[PDB]
Amino acid sequence: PDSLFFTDGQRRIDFILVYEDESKNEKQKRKRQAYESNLICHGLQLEATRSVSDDKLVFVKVHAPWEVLCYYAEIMHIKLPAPFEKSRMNDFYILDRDSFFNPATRSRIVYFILSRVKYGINRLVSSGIYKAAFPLHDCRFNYESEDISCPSERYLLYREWAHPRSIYKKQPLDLIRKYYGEKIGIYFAWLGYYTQMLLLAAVVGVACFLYGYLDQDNCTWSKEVCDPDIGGQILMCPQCDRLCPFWRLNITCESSKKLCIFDSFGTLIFAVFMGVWVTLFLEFWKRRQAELEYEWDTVELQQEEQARPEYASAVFFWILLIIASVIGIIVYRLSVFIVFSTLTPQMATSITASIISFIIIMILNTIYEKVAIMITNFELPRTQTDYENSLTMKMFLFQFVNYYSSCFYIAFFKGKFVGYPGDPVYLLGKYRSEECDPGGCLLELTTQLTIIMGGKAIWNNIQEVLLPWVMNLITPRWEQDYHLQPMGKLGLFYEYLEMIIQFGFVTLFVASFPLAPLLALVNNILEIRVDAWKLTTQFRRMVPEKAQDIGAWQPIMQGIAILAVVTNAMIIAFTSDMIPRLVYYWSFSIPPYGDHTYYTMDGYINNTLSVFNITDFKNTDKENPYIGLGNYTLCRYRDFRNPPGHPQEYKHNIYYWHVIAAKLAFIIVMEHIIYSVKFFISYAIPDVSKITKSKIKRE
Amino acid sequence: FEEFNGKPDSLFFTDGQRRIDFILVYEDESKKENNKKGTNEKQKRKRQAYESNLICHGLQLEATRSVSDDKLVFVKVHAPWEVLCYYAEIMHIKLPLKFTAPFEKSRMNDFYILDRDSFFNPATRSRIVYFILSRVKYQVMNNVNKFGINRLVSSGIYKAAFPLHDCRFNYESEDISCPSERYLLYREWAHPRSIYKKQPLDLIRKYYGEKIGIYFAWLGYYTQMLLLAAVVGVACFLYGYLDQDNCTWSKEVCDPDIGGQILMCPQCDRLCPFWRLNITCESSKKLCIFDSFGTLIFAVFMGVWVTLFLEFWKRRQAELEYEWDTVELQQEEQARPEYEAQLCASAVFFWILLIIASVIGIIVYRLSVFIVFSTTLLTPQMATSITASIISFIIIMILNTIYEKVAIMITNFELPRTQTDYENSLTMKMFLFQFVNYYSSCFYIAFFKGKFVGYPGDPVYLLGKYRSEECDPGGCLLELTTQLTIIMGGKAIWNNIQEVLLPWVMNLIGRYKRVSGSEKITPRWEQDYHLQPMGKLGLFYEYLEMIIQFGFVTLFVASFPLAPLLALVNNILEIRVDAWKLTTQFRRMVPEKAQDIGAWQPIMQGIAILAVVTNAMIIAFTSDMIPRLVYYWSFSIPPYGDHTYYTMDGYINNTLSVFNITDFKNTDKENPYIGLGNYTLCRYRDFRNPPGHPQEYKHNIYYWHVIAAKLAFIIVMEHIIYSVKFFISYAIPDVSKITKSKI
Ligand SMILES: N#Cc1c(C(F)(F)F)cc(O)n2c1nc1ccccc12
Ligand SMILES: *[C@@H]1O[C@H](CO)[C@@H](O)[C@H](O)[C@H]1NC(C)=O
Ligand SMILES: *[C@@H]1O[C@H](CO)[C@@H](O)[C@H](O)[C@H]1NC(C)=O
Ligand SMILES: [Ca+2]
Repeated sequence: PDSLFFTDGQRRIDFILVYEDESKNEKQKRKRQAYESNLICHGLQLEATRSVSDDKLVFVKVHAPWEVLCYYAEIMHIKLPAPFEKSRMNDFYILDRDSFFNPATRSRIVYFILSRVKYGINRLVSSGIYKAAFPLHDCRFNYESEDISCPSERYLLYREWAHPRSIYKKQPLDLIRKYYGEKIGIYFAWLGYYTQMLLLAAVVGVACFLYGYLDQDNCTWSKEVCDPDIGGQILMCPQCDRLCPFWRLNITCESSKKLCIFDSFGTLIFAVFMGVWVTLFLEFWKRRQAELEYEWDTVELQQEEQARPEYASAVFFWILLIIASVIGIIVYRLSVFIVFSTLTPQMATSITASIISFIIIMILNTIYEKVAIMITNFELPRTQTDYENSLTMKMFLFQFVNYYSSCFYIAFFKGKFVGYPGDPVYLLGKYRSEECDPGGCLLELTTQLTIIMGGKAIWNNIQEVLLPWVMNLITPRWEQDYHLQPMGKLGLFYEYLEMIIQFGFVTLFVASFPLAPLLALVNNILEIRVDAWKLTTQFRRMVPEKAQDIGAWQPIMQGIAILAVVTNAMIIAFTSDMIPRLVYYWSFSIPPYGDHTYYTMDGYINNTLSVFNITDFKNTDKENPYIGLGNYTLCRYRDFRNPPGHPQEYKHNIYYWHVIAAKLAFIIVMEHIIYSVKFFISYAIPDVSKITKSKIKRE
Repeated sequence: FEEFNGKPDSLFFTDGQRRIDFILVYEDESKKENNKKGTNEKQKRKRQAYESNLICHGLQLEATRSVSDDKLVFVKVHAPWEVLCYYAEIMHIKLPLKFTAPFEKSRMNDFYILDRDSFFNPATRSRIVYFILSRVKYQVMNNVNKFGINRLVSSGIYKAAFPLHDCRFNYESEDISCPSERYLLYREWAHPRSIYKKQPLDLIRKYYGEKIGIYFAWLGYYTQMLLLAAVVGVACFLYGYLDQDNCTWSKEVCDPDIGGQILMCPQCDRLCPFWRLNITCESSKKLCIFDSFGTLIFAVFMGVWVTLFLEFWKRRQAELEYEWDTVELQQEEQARPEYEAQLCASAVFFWILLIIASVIGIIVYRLSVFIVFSTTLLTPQMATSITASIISFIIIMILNTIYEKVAIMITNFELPRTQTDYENSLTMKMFLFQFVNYYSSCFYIAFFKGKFVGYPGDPVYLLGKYRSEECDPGGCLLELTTQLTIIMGGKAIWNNIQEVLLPWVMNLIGRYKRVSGSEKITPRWEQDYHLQPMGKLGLFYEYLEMIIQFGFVTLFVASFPLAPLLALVNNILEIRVDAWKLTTQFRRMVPEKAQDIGAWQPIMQGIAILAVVTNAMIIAFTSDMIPRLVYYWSFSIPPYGDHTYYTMDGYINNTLSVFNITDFKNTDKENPYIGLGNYTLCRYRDFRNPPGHPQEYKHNIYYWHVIAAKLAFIIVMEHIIYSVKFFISYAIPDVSKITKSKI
């Protein structure tokens, strides 16, 4: 009756050893028989059952006798999930002398016993000695189990927390760590509290975004860019080599109006706020980690060493990092090139380039993970924890480069090192440096970032789980569980990697796009339930494991924060064009330099653009693109340089150095202020949380 | 009990087989009691309760009448083996060998035990009996328990309580069996005749405990690292000295054909007339010597050396912790609230007082300079700077004691939970007060002096009659160096003199209170009672002074390469000054244990972190290195300059600005400059457009280029030094290989 115990026997299962009869290399069959005989002889009860669907396949069952299992568990440091000790049976009440131990704990202990066995459960599966070994779920999730004794914990947890109907329901970590293990429990607690604080980040970001959005009318520079009498008269220079004429500047009202949203004081305030939000996230997560460590069964002894089933090139890895970064940059550049070489149209072309870049990123991710795995295996880590740590580092670095190259390029290395029209820059020869429009490449950067984040989260979640669930929205236990498949040894690793990449996206380039926390919040709200459903539905049961913290990812979080402060400062200083506007408003709109009687932004664009003379087309005396293109003689370009007819011909003028001094002063002041606040908040742990230590140490 | 038996240096009981551990001193009833005799009787009853409880707990006692004054009674103490072992077991004290488990009586055969007292060193016995005295209780009234030896001296029932020094420091004990550790320490450790021999930290630990041993080990290691730093700094200073004919700007200012022709512009109102830059040819030489690229190299080397010092101190700390086997007692630590006990307002008051202290320091330095300048009428300028620095240092020394007292009051008004909390609050408050007090003037000179003064036409008067001070063309680097060296050297000298003298003069006054020609033999306890009490704070002030010295060494090291040398000589003297005052003019401090220096280590970390930014800002703003580099790289070229190749020629002439004298606007004081009536334009240290021009006196391209270069240099140095410090910290294993093997 699909019972969780042996036939006509009150003994509960802990693994299924499925073996296919060789009758449909006899030394392999002899080894299998010897291993089974030894397993039986060690004092483990076993039953043999033939698959109902196919008689050829026979399943080998195992159990755990109470006395021997308890003795072998007490042999080493295993405590109660009052303390357990074979000298104190009557001292502490036992709910039942046959089922007191948590089924997860019994599965863990018997797994340890099988691990100690030598002719290798996974080795036997690889060699075909025993095809697989995996425990059984309490009940098939479709409907609650008939058996009264079985609590049907799987169905109960599914309905309570894995079904989307509980979307607003708070996290029930109780059954999670009672059934799956400490790893999944801590992972889900971390995910949930991350979402909790992403809510605060998203509300603050939305406040800043509305601050920017409601000031459209008073965005003077955009208004001037649009007014034909002001914007149109500015006949800009061509920004390419062979396929661009003199173009007016008022063709970019849509771009300027969109940019005035993400490039106002709201963005700066939001970056400042995220500066302290990141440290609050880290510190409060440390505190929740400590609280979980105290509350849950995390006082277990730490194992020293273990064997591995399978058992200087460091610079060689860095070369691969460099190649990957260059490949990403090349991919983005060629994508934009091909899309250009054919209101909405320019934005649609940018979106198409971003989509192609994301497609290439996703295609290359598989190659990156494969190469990382092989190179890590070539080193032959002594144990498995070291192997996981090294894989974490290498995989995270490939991901980091592959996902952030394009972003870093657009933010910093695009339009920042191009010369004046007379003497442009060709670093490698015939490879001109692209130049941003007067507003800058901030809008393109934010479009790229939002497209990448969306595409990743959406496509990944859909293709990995949601197909059965979206179409829905539109035999014995051992056989059924066998029909399922495992998650391997890096499923939790992949979930952590996805979450870390999402965190990096939301924190690093947060100045450009103040709405990133909201998208990450929605993604996490989806992802927690998606992962719950997938784990509890489509994947076999897993042996529980104990972990205190998330693992090797916390250092990545700290590094990402320390990098994000600098990245945000650099973005606001260079990528955006707010510092030039501030400097103009406060210094160059006055009689000493300007002509206005009071600080006003009137005439900013006009008075900021530098003029160029076609007659000085080249210092190299080569072919010019300004040939023909009408009877025009002078064109204005995006740079701070002295006009023709000045003693210094096309050299940086006073305004350039004023603006660069302002940029560096902003970088210094913001960096120092944010780091000081971060250090104060890290030093004020005792002065904020008088509650926690007193509560813990009083009782 | 009886009186003095006749053996003056005997450290045993009258029988001669028992050893003394403390001397309990009180005043007998034979004194002329006043006020209320009921209070006197209560003190008596408390005293008999004390003695009764002590005898009950198993401590043998005997009293003795002071030989000179009958009104003083000395009460000895002795710890038999049973009680000593009991309290050692409950303290988890680890016992010497030559892996390990706590100490139990059952295993005497596994330790090198010969006799009861001989096995236990006097320091541990004194600590054990001190704990016994602190914990024991006598009586309860008002439904509140009462106890504590410190409360006894607080109430005046007991004048003091202290262990006994082994013997006279300058003579061996007449007992052939006495180790006379004090004499050995005096002959080899103290008594600066041994100014060079390595101090025997093992004997210091054995005698004065780990609290003093760790301090002196830290001092010695600090001296060694300062020797390394001073050698490097001397190398850099010597390199700067051997190249003076090559400082082209120094030559230009010195040469009368170039510097003399430049008619500089008055800084003053009617106190100074015009003047020729050539007068400033010596300062220029000195600046060459202390602004050189040697200064930059030394600043980077200091950024590295502060780290190396911190991590090597951590390594030595781990070594000491292993060797001195303090782990068990470190694990078992328990403290009780101050017997005085038996918030945000205070914090804001402390911060306001700290701000006031900073402002007072700035104002006193400015007033000293003002009065010295007004009194005016080997360089006379140098003499004026030295006089102003001397006055400022005097006032700083005066205000130091006031700040100490106010910190004491602020911390006492609050209710510290336990001794450690009070100690840490005092550490923080004292360090902040002395930081502000000592460094306000230096920071003012470095950053806020001569940095926000306008052109001569429109000077910056703060609020009226207060014209902002401004520097010479080279900069105030030399003024800062003079002020810093004067402050540091004067503090070293005065501190050493005061430390050596004040306990000594107090002892001589105490003797003079008995002008009668006694000249006789007194027992050990009586003559040890005449030393100073060594107030319970302990090495707090020693650590404070060394932390101030370290702050001076690191914070401003971009303006004084010789600071490590001064610090080295000061520390070589300080080792022996502290050793002498500790061995010869103080009662035995009760031994204890400490993991580290204390609350000061976070202070040292903070100083190291702030040093990078302070040095970067010094080199960027107070020094004129960056303007020189900018001129050599971007203004000695045809686009702006005239030289075909990069060179420092014409630097001074081209750098300065010009001002039309008749272009002095404003109706107040219409005749500040035209009085002389000799020339019509003046040159001042500033980067501004010359007269005429569309932008007459607004900053020119040179100013903004130099500002951008300064900020870029600040960013680059900060980031590179921080990264190198991070990598140095990561690379260092923090524990030596020998320690790893043994541990
Ligand atoms: N020249 C020179 C100086 C020399 C040396 F002789 F070595 F060159 C040494 C020295 O201590 N100082 C020098 N100039 C100083 C100005 C202020 C304070 C100290 C000063
Ligand atoms: C720009 O202004 C000119 C004024 O002549 C005009 O004709 C054009 O429609 C405006 N808009 C764009 C996008 O060029
Ligand atoms: C000061 O300048 C005068 C005038 O050129 C010159 O004669 C004298 O030698 C100079 N003195 C110094 C010390 O430079
Ligand atoms: Ca001292």
